[PDB]
Amino acid sequence: DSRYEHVMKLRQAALKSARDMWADYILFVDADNLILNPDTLSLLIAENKTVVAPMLDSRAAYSNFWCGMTSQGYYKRTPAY
Amino acid sequence: DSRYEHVMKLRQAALKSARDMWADYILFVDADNLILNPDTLSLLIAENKTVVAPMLDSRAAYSNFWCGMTSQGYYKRTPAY
Repeated sequence: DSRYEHVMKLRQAALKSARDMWADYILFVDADNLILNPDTLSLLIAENKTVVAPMLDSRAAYSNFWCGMTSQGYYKRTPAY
Repeated sequence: DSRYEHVMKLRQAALKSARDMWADYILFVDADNLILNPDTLSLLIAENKTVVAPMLDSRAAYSNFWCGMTSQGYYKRTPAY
C-alpha cells in the first residue's frame, strides 16, 4: 500500500509539473519499458487522441493493452485480445 | 542613448523570457496605451501572422503605423498613409 501510494503521488506530481510549464503532451514511460522503434513519438501523436498508448509487445501474451475489466478491475479475457 | 539602451535591454529580456516558458504569442503594451476594445487580443491572434499591431487612435495624424522610412529611419509621408 505504501509503495502504491508513493507511486500515485509521484505520478500526480509529474502531471502537475507537466501542467505548470504549458507543456503539450507527456509520455510517462517507466524504466522497464524500452521504446525500440524510432517513430514512437512521431507516429503516436499523429492520431489526435486524448490518451493514445503504444502496443508494447513481449515474448508472451502479456502486454500493455488490457481488453476489459470484469467486476473489480481484474483482467477479463475478451474475445478480441 | 543610455535610455534607448536600457529600453532595448528590457525588451530583449521580455522576449527572452517569452521563449523560456514555451509560450505562443507575446503582447508588449506601453503604459500610455489603452485598449478600448476588450476583444483586441483575440482579433489579433485570429490574424494568423508573425507580427501584428492594431491601429491605435489619436487626435492627430500620428499613429503607431508608419508607411515607410526614407533612408535611415526618417518618416516618409507616403500617400497610402
